[PDB]
This record gives sequence, C-alpha cells and structure tokens, in this order.
Amino acid sequence: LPVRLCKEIELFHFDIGPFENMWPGIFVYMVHRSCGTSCFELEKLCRFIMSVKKNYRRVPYHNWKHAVTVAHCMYAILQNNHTLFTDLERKGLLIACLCHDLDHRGFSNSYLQKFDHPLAALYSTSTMEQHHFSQTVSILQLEGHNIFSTLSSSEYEQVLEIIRKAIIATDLALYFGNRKQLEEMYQTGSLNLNNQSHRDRVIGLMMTACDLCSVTKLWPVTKLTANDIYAEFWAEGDEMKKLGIQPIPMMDRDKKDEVPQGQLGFYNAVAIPCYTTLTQILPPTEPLLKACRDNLSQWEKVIRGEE
Ligand SMILES: CCCNc1nc(C2CC2)nc(Cl)c1C
Ligand SMILES: [Mg+2]
Ligand SMILES: [Zn+2]
Repeated sequence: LPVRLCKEIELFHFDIGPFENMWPGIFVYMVHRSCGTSCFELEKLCRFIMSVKKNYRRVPYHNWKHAVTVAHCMYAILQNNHTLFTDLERKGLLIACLCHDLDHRGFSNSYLQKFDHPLAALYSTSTMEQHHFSQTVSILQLEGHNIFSTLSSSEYEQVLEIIRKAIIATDLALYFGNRKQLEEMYQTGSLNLNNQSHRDRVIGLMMTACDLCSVTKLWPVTKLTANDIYAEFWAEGDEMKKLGIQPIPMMDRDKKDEVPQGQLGFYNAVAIPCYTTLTQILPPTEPLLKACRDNLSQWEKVIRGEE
C-alpha cells in the first residue's frame, strides 16, 4: 500500500477499484486505524480475510470487490463519527460489512422465494441475509479463524448480535420501515443513541448506506458499478425466461433502455432518503448525500440525452 493511499482512504468517495491486489491489506489497515494494531491477532485476522474472500463467488456484482467497497464506506463513517461507537461496535461493523454478502449466488430473495429454493424454505424473510450471517458464523467456527477468541463469552455474544442485526439490516425490504422509524424519532426529537433499540436502527441505516455506497462515488465509478449490478440482474432474468417466467423489466436484458429511468426511481425511492436521514442523524456523513445528489443529476442528464 503506497503513502499516497493513506490519506485518500479516509475520504467517503474513495474507490478501491484500481487496487485489487491491495484489498486484503487495505481491510487490515482500516481495522488498525479503527480499533488499534492489537485489536485482532494478525495471523487469525489474515486467515479470516483470506477465507472470507474465497467464500465470495465469481458473480458479476455480489463478489469480493463489493464486500471491500462496503467495508471501506463503514470505515469512512466510523472515522468521521469516532467517539460515538464502542470498540466492540467498531470491530463488529467492519467484520459485518466484509461478510454481509458471503456466498451470494447471483440470485435475489424474489427468485429464491418464487422458485421455492431450499434457502427460502429455511429462511422465509431476509433469505440470503440469514444465509450470509450463517456463513460468517461457519467461517468463525473454523480452526484458527476465531478473531473474537480473546473476548469474554459475554463480549462474544454481544459482537455476534451486532454482526447479525447489521447483516440482516442489509435486506432492502427492511430498510423502508427502518428509515421511516428513524425519521420519526429524529423529527420528534426522541432519537437517543444511549437507547439500544434506537442504536440498532442507526447501525441498520449505516449498513444500507454502506451497501449502496456505489451511488456515492464519482460518476465514472458509479456508472461502471451499475453495469455490474445489471449484468447480475440480467443473468437472473435469463434463468427465469428458461423456466417459462417473464422477468420484471429491470432483470430483462432486452429492456436496457429502461435502466436510466429505473436508476432515477431507485435514487428517489431508496438512495436519496437513505443518505438524507443518515446526514440528519450523523452530520459528518453529508458528503455521501452530496455525492448521491450529483449522481441523481447525472442519471437525469442520461434520460434527457446528455450522456
Ligand atoms: C441487489 C443490489 C441492491 N443495490 C442496488 N440496486 C439497484 C437496483 C437496479 C435498481 N441499483 C443500485 Cl444503484 C444498487 C446499489
Ligand atoms: Mg446483500
Ligand atoms: Zn451488499
């Protein structure tokens, strides 16, 4: 990792994209700058990182690159909101982010529930999210992978609960209600970060903010990531067609023209409210909202023909 990266990595808009070979090392650095060099035993941490990477499939979007990008956004939020979180939450959230899409197979919760896949019989709601957490626990259970071994049985349970709620929160179906609740608590002046239920909701919104952070990068980066997002959705659509089912337009590769309009709908219904609410609760996260608005403007320009 070069000396030029050390200061860039602190910024919310930082793109890990051009530094693939350095991704494991970038994650270690973020952990060290967040909870110290003695936060985890370096040998166990590397073993855990490398096993997490191998357990992310070669799919167009929910892959290793997405995991590190999400972890980096969490790091930027934590760095700009220091004193707010405990050592356990700092540790827990960075791990949750790296593991939030573990073993994703390129299929949505919609597909798995519609085609009655065994994962949907096991987990009726937040299907893949319940699987991602189960995979995180399995990796921790492996020999020489328990990074939380030094913690007491009480601290271990706490951090696994932090991780569990954080991973489940990445289910976008749960985001709508979470954000409406947080906006209510904030507007009425009842929001209290000392209150555990309020704290869990804030962490949940932080998770959504990180998960969707490709919409907060510089326009060239945001656009290339959207291409990977649609390549994965189109592959699911192709599978649906083979099963005699017409996919939704977003998952249909023959309905490409609808993408800029779909992005506009996504930013207005999901991304803008997410970062607007996050900015209200955590004022230093304002650059994420500003970057999201800039990308919304770029999508409007694509629709108007100025692509
Ligand atoms: C499963 C990925 C969830 N994330 C996103 N989903 C969409 C859908 C196409 C409208 N757009 C964006 Cl930009 C993101 C980040
Ligand atoms: Mg996910
Ligand atoms: Zn994700």
